[PDB]
Amino acid sequence: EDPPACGSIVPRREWRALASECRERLTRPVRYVVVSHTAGSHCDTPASCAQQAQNVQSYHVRNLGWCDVGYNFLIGEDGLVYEGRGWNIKGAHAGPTWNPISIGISFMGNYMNRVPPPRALRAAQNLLACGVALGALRSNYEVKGHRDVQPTLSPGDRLYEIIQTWSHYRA
Amino acid sequence: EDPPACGSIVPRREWRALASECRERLTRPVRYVVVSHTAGSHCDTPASCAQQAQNVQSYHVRNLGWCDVGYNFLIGEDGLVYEGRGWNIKGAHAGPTWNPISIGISFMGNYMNRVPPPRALRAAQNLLACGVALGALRSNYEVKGHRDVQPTLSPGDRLYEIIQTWSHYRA
Amino acid sequence: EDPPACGSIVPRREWRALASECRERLTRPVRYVVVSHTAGSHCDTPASCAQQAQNVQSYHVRNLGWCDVGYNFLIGEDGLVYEGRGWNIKGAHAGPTWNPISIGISFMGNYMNRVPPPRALRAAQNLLACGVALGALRSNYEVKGHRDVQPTLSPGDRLYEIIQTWSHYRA
Amino acid sequence: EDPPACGSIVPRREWRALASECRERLTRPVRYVVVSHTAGSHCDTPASCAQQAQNVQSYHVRNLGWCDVGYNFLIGEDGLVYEGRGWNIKGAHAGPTWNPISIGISFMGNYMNRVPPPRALRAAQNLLACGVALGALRSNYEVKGHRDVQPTLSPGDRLYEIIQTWSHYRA
Ligand SMILES: C[C@@H]1O[C@@H](O)[C@H](O)[C@H](O)[C@H]1O
Repeated sequence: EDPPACGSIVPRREWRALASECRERLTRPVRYVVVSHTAGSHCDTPASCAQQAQNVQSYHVRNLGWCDVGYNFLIGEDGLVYEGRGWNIKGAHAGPTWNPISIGISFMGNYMNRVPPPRALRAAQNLLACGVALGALRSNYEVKGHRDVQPTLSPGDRLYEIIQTWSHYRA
Repeated sequence: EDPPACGSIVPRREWRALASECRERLTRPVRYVVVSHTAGSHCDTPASCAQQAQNVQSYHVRNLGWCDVGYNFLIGEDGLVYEGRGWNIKGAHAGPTWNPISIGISFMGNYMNRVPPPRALRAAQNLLACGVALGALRSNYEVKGHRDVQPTLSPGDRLYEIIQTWSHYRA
Repeated sequence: EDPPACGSIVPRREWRALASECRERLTRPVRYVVVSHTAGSHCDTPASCAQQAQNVQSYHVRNLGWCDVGYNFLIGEDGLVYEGRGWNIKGAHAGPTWNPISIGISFMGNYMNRVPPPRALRAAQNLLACGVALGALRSNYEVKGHRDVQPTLSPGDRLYEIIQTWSHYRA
Repeated sequence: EDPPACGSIVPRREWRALASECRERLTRPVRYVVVSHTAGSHCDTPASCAQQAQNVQSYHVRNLGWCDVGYNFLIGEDGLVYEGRGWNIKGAHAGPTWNPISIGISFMGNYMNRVPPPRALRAAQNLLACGVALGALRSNYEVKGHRDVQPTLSPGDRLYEIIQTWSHYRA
């Protein structure tokens, strides 16, 4: 029974989320990770990224009339991880086959032509390491890109390239 | 006031679609139309567009393991309409809420920072008139942008702007 | 918002209900509809159902000491909707995690082994459509069984099977 | 096989109606609503009211030799609405001047010495609201009583009084 603090995660309170209204739950341990980009603009400061997180959830919540930001987590270019729906709540990020069986982490920006900075990559890698220590993810979890399970350009070409490389990436 | 009074459409046999395997049906008349873009490349001849439609199909069926190409109808900048799942089959284009109550029409190409040629826009408007003529769509149907319903950049800044002038666009 | 009135709801005064003492409001628009059964007697006439409404409220106020009938609405085999706590007041129908965030409509009877008549089902879905028309319910509202959010047989085997069938039903 | 009938209209098949052989259509949007009475027996349960709708249609078809029950809709004191000829098919309720420019709805009973229960009056207004939404009625529809248009004691003195207090009524 180990309690670690791998959570260097910015809580929703800290980026000033609107109250989530989602109630459906994931079953631990989750087996799949789906990587996305927002396709939107990036941020490289804790301050600008809290704005970017609020903007993204605002779109999902107010325009799209959803129960919260779709992702389980957002990764920023400031090297920080933004608690989305977090580990226990079913996301809305890859459609009805994958949503119940996966975590959706998404990078804030458009990686069709940029590559994300090493510290975003590190954040993401670290987040996954956390999930495993927590029991949230299977230690042998698989990683898919967003375009691999759904018809989109997301996560972007350069990022898609990078994630194809990853240890836990699969087909 | 007699039968088939609408729509010039390239059938599946004609662009060499793989066999549809979709069973689920739409209940007509249909209220909503969701406008899309493929985000991929465009095509300006019957030759290349009949070619594009297969790519798209190929991707949705082979890579994603779907029963058929996700859209009900594809528009080409050749100025023709490629038959997707068609008027009667539930499509896969807008997630679980919009799919069973709408028709997904996808303009082949990426219209973030280019426009479809007048001929493409006519194909699609004409298709819509045709859908009313056949009682496949309600007379007072509503047009939505893909992004009004899913987090995506589709149908692209340029198209999105154009479709908002449409007689049938509702927010 | 928009004045056009809705549904054929039998008002409290009409079924001779005791006064409500409930004071808590529900934030509009509401996202969830929770469907339950009364597990009490059924009725099939406006006369016998007004009666039924009364015993259920009577049993809720007099015995359980709640402020009012626990449901937001009651449905008769009558084919009519009985006004319970209404659109605006928080119910007592699915526990504290689910009360503040949903409408509870209960069918009057025991549907483990009986099916409700078309008449009842129409009234129910109609009531929901008004919710939407009035802005009490989200356009994208979600219907859940009682069974899905608490450990109970409610709303009975047969009726549960029917609501699984509805457009707005969610896992 | 989609969402049902605003106003909880009882379908033809549900009250066991002889098949219609009417063909004249009604030009939507219709402006007028003539309100009549049956001048037959009333009914106050769904069981007795389906039986009554059945009786009056049988009289109209078998005896008078009409193509269907003369009314577009019938209202029971069970407080339900019985689909007659419906929104689209010209009625036979108010003679040649008025049949092609009217929905005619009839209360089942004789309202010379009786008033209909508020549930019937509610059912009737509800049916009208659902007329506009559908687009079968001009949003600014005008209501007349049967006797304002043909020489007759229908819809009965007691009911006629009520009708006059309605907002959309024009002497
Ligand atoms: C992506 C998709 O979006 C909406 O249509 C639905 O809310 C669904 O839950 C989600 O998976």
